[PDB]
Amino acid sequence: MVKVCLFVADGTDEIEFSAPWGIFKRAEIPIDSVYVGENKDRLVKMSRDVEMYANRSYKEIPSADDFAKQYDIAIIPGGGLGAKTLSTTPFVQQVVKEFYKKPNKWIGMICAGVLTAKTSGLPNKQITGHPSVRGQLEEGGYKYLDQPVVLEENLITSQGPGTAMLFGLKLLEQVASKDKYNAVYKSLSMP
Amino acid sequence: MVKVCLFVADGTDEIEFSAPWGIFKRAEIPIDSVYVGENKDRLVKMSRDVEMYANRSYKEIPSADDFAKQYDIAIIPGGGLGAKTLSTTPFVQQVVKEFYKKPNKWIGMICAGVLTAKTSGLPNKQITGHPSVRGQLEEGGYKYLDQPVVLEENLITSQGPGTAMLFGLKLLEQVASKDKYNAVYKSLSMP
Repeated sequence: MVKVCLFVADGTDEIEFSAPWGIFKRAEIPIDSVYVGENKDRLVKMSRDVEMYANRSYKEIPSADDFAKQYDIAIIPGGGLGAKTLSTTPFVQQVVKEFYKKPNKWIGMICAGVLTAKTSGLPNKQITGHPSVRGQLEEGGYKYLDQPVVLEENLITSQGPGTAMLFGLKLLEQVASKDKYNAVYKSLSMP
Repeated sequence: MVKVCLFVADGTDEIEFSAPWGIFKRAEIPIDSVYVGENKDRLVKMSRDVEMYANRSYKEIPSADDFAKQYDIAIIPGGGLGAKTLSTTPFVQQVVKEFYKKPNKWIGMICAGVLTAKTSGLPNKQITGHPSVRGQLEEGGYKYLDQPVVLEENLITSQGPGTAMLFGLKLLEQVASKDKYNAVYKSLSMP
């Protein structure tokens, strides 16, 4: 059974957090929110001011190697300020570098969260992200695709709050059986 | 200054709460989360286990007339348990009945939250909701439309987590200038 880590920081976007969270919960696949921040109660101020608790602090996990024995999917959501913090945290970079190209691991990044590919020195060729980070990614030698969701190797990237459902679904698609994926998909009333 | 109330209860769906929340926040339109439930600290256990503080408890608002003095838009999200609670709370029904067909008031319901139209006795002819409540809506006499969003008078109804962004947008469209609406829309990277 696959387990998912949804990273979260102060300033993480509520929509981009909620889509993969709700999708993996519907799929009955374990998922933990893992806070990168200093609040000792794991209380998070989200990008648009929702105050919510995370399940864990990243300080509970000693290394990317230990992280990899705990989780199979690592998700880095966006929101301007949350993405800045996540993309500049050495631990998150180490996890991303460790997971990349592993046959039993997957990475998701959405909106400004995709800056983590660049900061982690990932060598994928093609990518998407929020149009506001397009310049930054093309400087990193990435070919930017203007579409909701991109997959290269085991890195799923996505554009923004409007694509967070498609992003969560693409991650689920990698680990769910056909019947589980189809059932979850059908339950969402996708447009 | 348009002022939005996003109702929330234990068991409210994370995705359907976060979409209108983030959209109105982007539009710089004031929005409060207003909790209906037993928790005296406004700590809400959401449908898929997120624990989040609401801004207010509905108990702070002495009547539906007083609510109408404070808010112009009332939003009722889904999730099975959350919608059961909200749809069966007379305060919520009273707000919905008061707002219906009133100039410059708006009501939004999504997924199982649409049961509030039936419990409030709203005389709109057409409606949508989650396929899971399709029969029950039909039983109250509504004509069900299989499309993401239905607008009738000043009632916006919508289907499910997959349509929560289209739902939040349709609400925003009624109250924002075309210029503001287009800017918010553009920022979301809608597919």
